[PDB]
Amino acid sequence: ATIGRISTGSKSLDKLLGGGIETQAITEVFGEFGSGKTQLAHTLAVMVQLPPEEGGLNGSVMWIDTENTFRPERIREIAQNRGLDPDEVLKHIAYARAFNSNHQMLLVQQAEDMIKELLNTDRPVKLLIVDSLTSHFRSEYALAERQQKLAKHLADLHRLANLYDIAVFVTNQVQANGGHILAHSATLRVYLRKGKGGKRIARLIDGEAVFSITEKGIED
Repeated sequence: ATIGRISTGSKSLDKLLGGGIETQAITEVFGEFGSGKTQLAHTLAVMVQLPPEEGGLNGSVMWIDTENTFRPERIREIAQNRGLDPDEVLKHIAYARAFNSNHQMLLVQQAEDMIKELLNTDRPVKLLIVDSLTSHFRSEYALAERQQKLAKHLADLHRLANLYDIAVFVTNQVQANGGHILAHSATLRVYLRKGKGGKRIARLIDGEAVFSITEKGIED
């Protein structure tokens, strides 16, 4: 399949990303608590449902939450302000909460079943969000076992991205008092941070985009 792109909702961030986040790729966004990673996730879950002319892929969404931070009311607001029917947008986001890291792994296997079911339809899965990817692994394991467990989990996610032409979008909290970037395992690493005046700044790791969090999700 060709490489699809999902607009982030910000023209600035889209330019930095070459058009948006890619299918057949894992995009890892990392940064401090409060930097806007989950807002980017919420916005992408709407944007992917737009037609390609507006930067979407007419796609369905699967969301794996580890911290109870998915907000249907926020999806509704973004959808309404992006010109979509919010009820339809929410109907096309399959939501699951991971109880622990082992359940998180099983949820990725279950995601494959729904990806297969929708593969030949007009609303195939095009976006799999894992927010937060690392939190359970950090709480449950010391570093050595944590690295081995993370490696298999990321291998599973890569495989889904390539085999089924999906964008995998993962968030990762890293700040002075804890957290660690997923090393070299993502396809693409994006560093997000707060700037003056409520702005958010993104940079590719291994120019900078600037955007705001608004009723449209994020935008320039």
